[PDB]
Order: sequence, then structure tokens, then C-alpha cells
Amino acid sequence: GSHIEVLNLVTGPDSITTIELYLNTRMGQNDESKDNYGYSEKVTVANSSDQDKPTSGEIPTYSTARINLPMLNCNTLTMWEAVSVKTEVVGVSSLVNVHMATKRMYDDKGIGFPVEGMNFHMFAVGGEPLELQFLTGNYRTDYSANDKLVVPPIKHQSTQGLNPHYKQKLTKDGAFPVECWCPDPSKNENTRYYGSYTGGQSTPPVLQFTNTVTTVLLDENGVGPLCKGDGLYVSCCDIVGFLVGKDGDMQYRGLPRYFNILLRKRTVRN
Amino acid sequence: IEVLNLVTSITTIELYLNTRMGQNDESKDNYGYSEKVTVANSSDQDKPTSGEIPTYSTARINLPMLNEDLTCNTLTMWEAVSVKTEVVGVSSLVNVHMATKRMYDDKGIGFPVEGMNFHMFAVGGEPLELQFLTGNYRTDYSANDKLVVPPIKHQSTQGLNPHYKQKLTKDGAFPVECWCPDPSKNENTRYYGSYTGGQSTPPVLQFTNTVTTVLLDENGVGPLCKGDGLYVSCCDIVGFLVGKDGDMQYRGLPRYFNILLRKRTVRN
Amino acid sequence: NIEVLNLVTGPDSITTIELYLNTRMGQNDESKDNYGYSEKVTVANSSDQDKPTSGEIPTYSTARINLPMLNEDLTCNTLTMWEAVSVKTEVVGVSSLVNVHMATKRMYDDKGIGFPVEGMNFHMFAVGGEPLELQFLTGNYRTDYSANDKLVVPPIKHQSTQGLNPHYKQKLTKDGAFPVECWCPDPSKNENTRYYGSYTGGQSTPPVLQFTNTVTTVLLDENGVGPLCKGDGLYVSCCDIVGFLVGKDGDMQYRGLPRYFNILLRKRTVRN
Amino acid sequence: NIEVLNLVTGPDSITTIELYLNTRMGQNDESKDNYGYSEKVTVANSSDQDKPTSGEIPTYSTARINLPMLNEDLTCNTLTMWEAVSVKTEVVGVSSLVNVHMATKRMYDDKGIGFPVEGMNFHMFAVGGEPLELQFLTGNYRTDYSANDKLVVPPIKHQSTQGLNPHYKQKLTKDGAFPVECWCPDPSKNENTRYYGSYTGGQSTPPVLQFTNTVTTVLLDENGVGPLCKGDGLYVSCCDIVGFLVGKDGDMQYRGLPRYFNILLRKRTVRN
Amino acid sequence: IEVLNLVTGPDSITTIELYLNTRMGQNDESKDNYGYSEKVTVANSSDQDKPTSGEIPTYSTARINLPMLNEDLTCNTLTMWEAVSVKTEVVGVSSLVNVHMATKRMYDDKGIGFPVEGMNFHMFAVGGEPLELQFLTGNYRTDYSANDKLVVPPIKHQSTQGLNPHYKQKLTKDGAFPVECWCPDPSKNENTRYYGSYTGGQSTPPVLQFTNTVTTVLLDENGVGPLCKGDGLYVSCCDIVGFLVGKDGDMQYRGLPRYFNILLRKRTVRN
Ligand SMILES: CC(=O)N[C@H]1[C@H]([C@H](O)[C@H](O)CO)O[C@@](O)(C(=O)O)C[C@@H]1O
Ligand SMILES: CC(=O)N[C@H]1[C@H]([C@H](O)[C@H](O)CO)O[C@@](O)(C(=O)O)C[C@@H]1O
Repeated sequence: GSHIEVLNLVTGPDSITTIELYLNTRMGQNDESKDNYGYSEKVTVANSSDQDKPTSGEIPTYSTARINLPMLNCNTLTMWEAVSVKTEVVGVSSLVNVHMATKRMYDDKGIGFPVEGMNFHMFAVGGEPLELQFLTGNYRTDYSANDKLVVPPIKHQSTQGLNPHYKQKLTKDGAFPVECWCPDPSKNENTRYYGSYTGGQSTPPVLQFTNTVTTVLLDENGVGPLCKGDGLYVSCCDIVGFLVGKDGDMQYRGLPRYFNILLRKRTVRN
Repeated sequence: IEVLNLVTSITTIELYLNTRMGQNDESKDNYGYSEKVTVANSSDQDKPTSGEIPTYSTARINLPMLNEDLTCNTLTMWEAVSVKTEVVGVSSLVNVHMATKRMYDDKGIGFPVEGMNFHMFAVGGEPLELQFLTGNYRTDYSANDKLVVPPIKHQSTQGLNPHYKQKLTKDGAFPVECWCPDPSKNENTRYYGSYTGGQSTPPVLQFTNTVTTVLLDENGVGPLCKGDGLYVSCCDIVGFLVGKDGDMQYRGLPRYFNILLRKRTVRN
Repeated sequence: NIEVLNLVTGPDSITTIELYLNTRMGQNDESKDNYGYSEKVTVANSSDQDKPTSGEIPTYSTARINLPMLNEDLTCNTLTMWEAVSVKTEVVGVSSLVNVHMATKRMYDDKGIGFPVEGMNFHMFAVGGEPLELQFLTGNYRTDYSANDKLVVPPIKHQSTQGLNPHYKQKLTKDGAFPVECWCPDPSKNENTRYYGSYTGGQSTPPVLQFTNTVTTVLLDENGVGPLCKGDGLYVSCCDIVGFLVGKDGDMQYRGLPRYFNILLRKRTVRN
Repeated sequence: NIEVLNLVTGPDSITTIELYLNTRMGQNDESKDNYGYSEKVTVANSSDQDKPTSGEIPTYSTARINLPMLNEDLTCNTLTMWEAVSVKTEVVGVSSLVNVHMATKRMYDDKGIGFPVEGMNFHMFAVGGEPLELQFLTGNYRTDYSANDKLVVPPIKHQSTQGLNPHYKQKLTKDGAFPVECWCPDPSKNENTRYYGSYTGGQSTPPVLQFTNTVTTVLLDENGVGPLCKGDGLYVSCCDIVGFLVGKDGDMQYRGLPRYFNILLRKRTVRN
Repeated sequence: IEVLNLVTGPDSITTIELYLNTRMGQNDESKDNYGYSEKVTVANSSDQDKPTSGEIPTYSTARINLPMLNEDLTCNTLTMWEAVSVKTEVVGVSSLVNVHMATKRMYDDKGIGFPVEGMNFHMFAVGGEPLELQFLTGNYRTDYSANDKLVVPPIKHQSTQGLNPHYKQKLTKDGAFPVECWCPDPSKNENTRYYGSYTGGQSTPPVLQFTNTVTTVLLDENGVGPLCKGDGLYVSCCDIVGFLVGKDGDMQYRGLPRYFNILLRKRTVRN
């Protein structure tokens, strides 16, 4: 029904390190050598809810990585503590393109449709894998066209709400569908996550990019994510809209995300 | 309640509430949605079908029973200090392959869940106090006798008539469309709500585990839990699912709560 | 104006006033159908034949509240007045807009939802120590209000009233009588009132509304002085249009919601 | 460059100026029909035949206000100037946009509301101690303004004026005469003026407007110095376009609203 | 660069003022359509995506010479100009209050001409060296050979539809680097501050502000601003305010100029 012991900071030289990385988008065609890279395959639409079987590659998934940190280690131990992150979406300016082979405005005389519609942006930084809760708009969705997707082995009506028997951890890049996995708010004590969704059909994307913003990862007690086994975990998804082909066929478009994470040495009980 | 000193003594309570859009049985199809919306032919024959009406989610939590010294003139109560609350499953709206109407002459995406959004939560030391107010005084709720609605109707209930009140004491039973928070009461509850209307309006939603909502009032006093009960209420409508033929259903999402409480001494 | 002196201290120096105002959208009789809405909107054939029907015009809501009497003697060197310090105010019944089964026009070839109340939003409130002072300004100087002689409008019309003509003023002294479309707060007066307003227009625009019991609006001015209640009267005014209800055949009515107020006042000494 | 010294204190060291400016949308004669609107908008057949009709072009509103005389000996090493410290400004008549019964196009097969005034919004104001300095910049260098010889525009046309050509400048010295479409604030000058503006475009966009008497805008710069009023003149300028009125047959006109100002000034000593 | 103390006293501060005109595609100030692109064209297929010359917006940029600081470049410390703050505005916003140009129009040829509307893209950067760029495109197959004055990579690969760090550049030429395929490199630009926004969609209302009252601080979290290498200050921007829709539905980008007023101070550094 209703429901690590942190000591002092280590000071002096080499008590701080920074980790820098980017994650490329996982919209469905996730192979950097292939023509549709950075987009999904063409979206298809189920005839009925009990025949909802998306094609292989039409499904966005989370991006994720584990980064090795310098090895630190007794009655106490030292852990890396994530203090802050500077993060930005890369390639926003690529959306200033209206000459691609797309549907166009004004009786074939106007601009090509820009990438537009649904936006979904999330990132997470933690000291262990992001903990996931299963929740879907259709419990009957059949993911069997792509056995590389990680989804529950059984299906039940209750998964259109919150059924806590259906959980996971984000342990693989380009494998956990966004549409059915979300952060588990009853866990993730050692991760910070931030997300937004703007829906609708052809909604204008609203995006910003700057190298001047720092996000503090410390909690209300002044403690950041503590990196278990000297691993830092970073996850994200950045859907910026749909590309609309000549005939009306549509694909998700995603952009990469950059991270610069500041960490510090923290002594902990052992 | 005359509030005295803090006891120096803390606890947290964690829970979620599932949405009550109308199909509220977790074992059946369409859980977390309403039944198909229907439309009255006239205002004097406005009788929603059973299960097409969203209602408030709510629960009462039994807190740890505090020692009380009835021989003395003070008592200890739990005081709700703050809450971290989030809508769960927002990413589930990133789905345009469901059996829905679709864009661009049957070649484009399925329509995502879109349209009206309604988001509210409340945390208090007693049931959320409600005021009746409706868009149509004549609405007939008799297709579902489990709904809690007034026993009589009157034209004046399209505005504020203070003779029509209730308390949110049952989950999945009080229609959002005719009950709102009573701003003349709720001295011992904090509530927060928003509505964004229109037909096919983009949902705009956020989720994070980093935001704390302070529940202390202007005197530094949080909700005080009468009889060791903590009351949590919400509703989170994120839009409508548009079926192939244009039939529509409300879609709602669950809400998570993590409430911090402390012991407070009060006059008995 | 009033010469403001020190605050009065002690255990009787504060009071609070709580009230609500029901909306005045046009059908303002609580015993009748369509309460809280206007009558059906009609459209002029030409600007010189612009005569709204009775009850299709929203008006301001207003009340004067009697405060506890101060000053048993009025011949004194100084007097005491109630000073409004702050207000907690909310729009009531926002959740009532979560209703798409009313007898309305509907989406997707008669299969989808009923249209929710949507379109133009207009929200304002005022708290003062005397009636809200008003300036006339209209979109059409020729508008003929004679279908309803209970509306308070100027007795003469002139072209210049489509801009600001300071010869056309009034005070908000009657509930449900001053049309919103032709009367606005007079920004050259209202020294003893605080007012706040917003407008979001367009045809079928989503209403965007909030409600909470946690927000206090401070009424003190830049000198730390709130509205001072002349004759021990507190004046509260508002209007809250949340959109239009679209009937089956396309006919439309304004929809308004009530507003709640909880006002904190304190005793202030003034020169007499 | 004026060298600022100390503030002058004591009685009579502060003054206030209150005024309003009526809108200059194109029909700018308060005695005539359509005051506060433009004439109907016309559309060029080609960029080399872009000759707007007289009265279809919004212009800036502006006034020079004579301040109280600062009488003093002019031969000494200091002088006194009025310094504008802050302004409270509001758009007047926002509630007038709550009107959907005017002779307009209407919604839902001639059954619904008249279209409210909607679309493009442009709001700007400026307070300074000399005229607002202007930069010419246009969307079409060939625009022919000769239908109305009272408009102030450059005497020559050149392709480069579709960007910033610093040889094309002016000063806002006349009300209802400088078109908004081709004159903007010069950001390389205006050291002695503060200006603030916003534009929201699109075709039928909802106007989003606020009004309150509770907001003060500080005019002091980063060094604590406000506009200094040369020759005891205070310059106020604005434009407030709130959208278009859509007539029965689809003909459209700009609609503007007046703006109110309350400006606080103080005496400042300057080097002579 | 090892940053030491501020230089104080008379002449320790200077200001730079400039504007940059927009580079939408027709970038010749003596010709018609200046400040706009040429007419937008649409590829028939992905492998025939070859924009016409002049239809492609590029970044504006300039390097400004600052007062010379070091007569002897072999001293054990040197002085550099440090950019502290910038006041920047988009110029000519009021020019968008124009609905009588030769455009498509509303309401069955009776209403207003369409105003410039749709996609907005706004960015500026101030730094002590050229803005560092990362290549990223919506279509690796885009053929820029209709205009060999555009600076783009000679070899393009599918991986350029995401972030491939092998594809970088520096913004060293005005009116030459297309916005559609070059963005700031977030893994570099340690000595530049950049700010950008994009609002997309088809006919979206432009939402724009202008004022002379806002100062943007360029100091980083350590209190250090961009340090001007070789006494050069680098300013870059792009301000797309939408499209002009011609009578027949043909569309062109419209851009506006941007003004900058930059305050700089003398900073000692190790040499
Ligand atoms: C709100 C309302 O009154 N709905 C009524 C509906 C609608 O008028 C039509 O279905 C059109 O949607 O008709 C019913 O026969 C039905 O379908 O069950 C009765 C129901 O009470
Ligand atoms: C604003 C206005 O002038 N309304 C007038 C209307 C409208 O012109 C039409 O009904 C079209 O809606 O016509 C009336 O005969 C009516 O219906 O009562 C008189 C009324 O004065």
C-alpha cells in the first residue's frame, strides 16, 4: 500500500573531473552508414487495436551510455558525485531547410514542409541505470517485427495505467521504446531526469541552443548522483517533429544531444 | 486548530493514483480512457452514457498513529510540509501508429492524443471540499448511479450557488465537470490546477523528479492531518484519442506523489 | 488626496472580507435557463444598424461591501480608515469546462466530441476604496444599446469615442449594467483602486486557465499604501469570460465564470 | 554628451506628467467615421506597382510635452535639467475588443459570432529627452508613398534599404506621419531615449493583451541616469496595433488603441 | 590561456559598435530582393536535392580589429581584450507591419496581403576567435554545386544526418556558410558565447521584441569573458523572420539586420 551514507567532500588537486560526450538519436534507423539515419522508417497505422504491430524501425527509442570514471578505491570509500551538467541539442539549424523532397505549400508553388509536429525532449544523468516504468497507450501493441526492442514478455490491460509489476532499467542504447517506457518516479533516487512533450499534428517546433546554461544536479540536501562502481549514466531522447514526404508519408526526426558533466570526489560510509 | 511549536519527528509518504477517465477497471480494454463521448440532442435531454465522464482520483492515507496525552492540553499532529509530484507515462503520448484517424489522405501519421488538458492535484489534512458548478444545470447523471451528484437540480447551479457543496470522499465517483474546489473552504488543503481547452490543441507536458512544491501557507503552516489521515486528490486529462471513424475518448495519466511530513504540536 | 499617517496596531487592527461575484454575461437571472451565459450573439448588417439584442452583451460584476465601522466621532484631527493590503482571488468552476457532451456542434462528421467552450477570454478584477472609475471607448461609435434600457451607456454618440475622449467617463456603481465592450478602467484616475486585466482573442482559441488557493496579490502601492476604504466601503469588481458555447446550428453564446475574493484589511490613521 | 552631476533635492524637485496618445492607424480625424482604424487594406499587383492608398498605413503617435520652466542663469558652470525616472504606461480600451456583433464576417455558415478584431499585433513605446531617432528599413524598396504627401519618407529609393543603410535616417518629429512599415528605432543612437517594442504576426492570430495600473517601468540606464529633457521637452512616442477588423465581404482594416503614460521626473544638475 | 588579473585605471575599457546585414541569399545591396532569398525550390527526390543559387540562408559574421595592446609579444605576460557584455537588437522589426506588398491575400482576394510569416531562426555569438562549427544536415545528399561560393564539406556521408565529429569548420566568411548544415560545435567554443532559438511550422506568427535597455553578460561561471586572440573580436548571427508569400504561392526567406554594442576590458594573461 502506502510506503549510501554520505560523508565530506574530498578537497585538493585532482578532486574534480569533467566528462564530455554526445549521444546520437535513435529514431528507428540507427545505423550511421544508412540513408535514413537520424529518422524513423515510415510511420504506419494499425487497422484495429488488436492488430497494432509497428513495422521494424518506425519506433523511437532512448539513447543511453555508461561512461567509465577514474578508479577511486576500508571503513570509508570515495565516489564520484555529479554536481552539474551543461547540455544542448545539436544541429537545431538543420531544421532551416525547406527544399527537401517533401510535400509543399500553396499548390506546389511554396516551401517544402519543414520538419514539424510532435516534440519530445528528455535527458537524465545518474550514478546507475535509469529506472523505467512500463506504460502504454495500447496494451496489445505487438513489438515482434523487431526482436531487438526490449519490452515486457507478457501483455495486460492494466498497463494502460500504472502497473508496478512492469518495470525495467535502461541498460541498452537504441532498444527501449519511448512509447512504452518512462522514468519510474518511485525509484531513481540516484538519477536526475527532466523531460517535456509538445504534441499535436503539425505543431511548430520551439527549440533553443546555447553554451551558457548550467543545470545543477545537487538535490535539496546538496548531494548529486553518486556513481556506483565508478560508472556515470547518461540518457536522452530528442524528437523534433516529422518529415512529410511527397505522398504524405511521415518519419520521425531526431537530433543529437551534447553533455558536459562536472563531478567531484565524495567520501562515503563503508 | 491553534498551532504551537514544531516537535524536534519527520516522515515521507509515497504513492501514485491511477486516472479515472471512465473505464476505471484495470482488467478491461480501454483502461485509462473514457468510453466513447456522445453528444446531447438538446440541453433538456443531456444524459451522458455510463463511463464517458472523467472523475477525480483520490485516496486517504493512514499515517502512523501518534501517541497522544489526553491528560494534557496539547496534541501532536502530522503536518504536510512539501510534495514532489509528477505525471507518469508522458512518453506514452509518443505514439502515432494506434488505430486512429490519420493525416494526409491516409498516408501520414495517426493522430496523437491531443486536445483538452486538465491537470490538478491537492494535498490536505481532510477531504478536498467541493463546490458544485456546471455548464448545464439539467445534466442527467442517472446512466451511472455510482456518481456522486446533488439530489436536486436548479438553474442557479450554472453559477456559484453555495447551497450545493460536497467533500471528495470517494475515488472515481465525483465528476470533474460539475465539481470544483470550494475556494471559501479548504483552509487545510492546498490545491493547484490548470485547464487548456480547444479542439485539437497540442498537449504541453513536463516531467521531472527535481521539483518540490512547498505546502506551507503564509504563516509557515502546512496541512494538518486530522485523525492521522492524509488526503491526496488529482485529475490529469491529456487529450482525446480519435478513432478511425472520428469516435473520441478522453485519455488520462497517473500521478505520483512523495509527501514530506513533520510532527507539529497543537492546542487541544 | 488623503494624507496617510501611521498604522494602528494591536489585536483588533486587522479584518478579512470574503465574497464571490457571479458572472453577468447577459442572462443574469439565476432562476432562468441560460444563467451564466449570454443570449445568442447576433451580427449587425451594417455599422449604422448595430443594435445588439437584449441580453447578448457581457457586463462588469461589482459589489460594495460594508466594513466594520471605525470613528464614533468625525470631528477629530485624525481618523481611521480600512486599508486593503492583499487579496487572494480565483476563478471558480474552471473544471466545468471539461464537458464535451452538451448539445453543441461536434467534431469529425458528427462522430467526435461536442465543441468545448472556447474562443475569446477576458479576465479582470479590481479592488478599491471607492467605485472603479471608467473610460468610454468603443469599436463602433454608432452602437445602439436601446434594446436594453438597463444598460448604462452615454446618452450621446460621437465619432471620437473610437479613440480616447476624456469627456466620456463613468463610475462602476451597478452590477450587471456597464457593458465591457464600451467601458474600461480609466488609467488617469483610479489612484485608490488596483486593477488587473487580460484579453486573449481569436475565434476558437483554447482557453488557458489556472486555479489555486495558494496565491496572494499584494495591493500596496509603491509607497506602501493600499486602497483606503472611503465611508467604510470596499469595492470589488470583475469580469471572467472563458469563451463561447457553440450550439448545434452554429449559434453562439458567451460563457462566464464566478470569481472568489478573500481580502485582508488593516486599520490606518489618516489626517482629518 | 551631457556630463551629469548631482540630484537637486528639496521642495519642487520632482514633477509628474500624465498624457494619452490616440492611435494613428490611417483614419486619424476624430470627427470622422472609422477613427482609430485604417482605411481598407489594398494589395499590390507587383513590387514595382506598390502604391498604398491614402490612409491605409499605420504611423507612429508622438508628442513633445512642455515641462515646467527651469529658470536660471545660463552663464554659470552648471545647469538644471529634468530627468525622466520612470513611467507607468497602459494600453487603453482593451475591453473594447470583447465585441463580436459588429458588421463583420462571421463564423459557422452565417450563424456564429462576428469575427473579433484579430491578427497582427505591434506594440511599442518610447520616452526620451529629445525626438526618437529613426532608421529607415523596408520590406520593399520601391514602395510609392505619393498617394499621401503628408507622410514623411526618404526623397530617394534604393535597393539597399531592404537592409540597414545608415545613410537613411530621421527623427520622429511629427504625429501621424512616419510610417511604421519603413521607420524603426535607430539602435546606434537613442542614447537619451528608452524604447520597448514587440511584434506578433500571422494572419488571424489571437491578440494577447494585458492592462493594469500597478506596473512601473524604470527609465534609468545602467549608470543610474534617465533621459535628460533638452530645452525642457519630454518626448513620448508609441504605436499599438491590436489586429484587423474583417468586414462582411472580407475587406480588412487595422485597428489601434490609445496609450496612457504617467512619467515621474526629477531635477538633475549637469555641467555647462 | 592562463588568465591572470584585470588591468585597472584610465583606458582599461573600450566599446565596439556594429551592425550586420542579413545573408538570406540575395546578398548584393545593389540588387532587387536584397535581404531576402531567391525563390525556394523543392527537390523532386532526395538524390536530386540541388538548391538553386541564392535560395540558401547563411550566417552573417565579422571580425573587428581592436586597439593594439602589446608592443612586445615576448613579455612574460600579455594583455588581451576581454568581452564583458553585449547589448544586441534585431533592427527593422516594424517593417513586418506591412500587408500591402504583392503577395497572396486573405478572404477571396479581398483581405490583407499575407505578412511575412512562418519559420523564425535567431542566433548570435560573440567570441575571441571564429565560431566553431559542426556539420549536421537533414539530407547528406544535398548538392550545393549551383553555388561554389558556399563553404560545405567536399565529401558527405550518411553519418552527417547525425553528429559525426570528423566534420567541423570555423565561421571565417560572411554570407558563405549555410545555416541548414552548420551549427555551433558544443564540444568547442570555449572562448565564444552563443545563443539561439528556432520556431518552426508553416505559417507561424513571428514573435519578436526590440529594446535598447537589455545587457547580456558574456562572463562565464568563472567570471571570464571571451578573450580576443590577436586583438580580434568575432561577431556572428542569423535572423530569419519568416517567408514572403508571392501572388502565385512562390516563397522567399526574409531576414533582418542585427545591431551589437560590446563592452570590453583589459585582462592580463600568462605568456
Ligand atoms: C449526452 C447524451 O445525451 N447522449 C445520448 C446519446 C447521443 O445523443 C447520441 O449518441 C449522439 O452522440 O444518444 C444515446 O441514445 C446513446 O448513444 O446512448 C443516449 C445518450 O443519453
Ligand atoms: C447586432 C444587431 O444589429 N443585431 C440585429 C440582428 C442581426 O442583424 C441578425 O439577427 C443577424 O444575426 O437582427 C435582428 O432583427 C434580430 O435578430 O433580433 C435585430 C438585431 O438588432
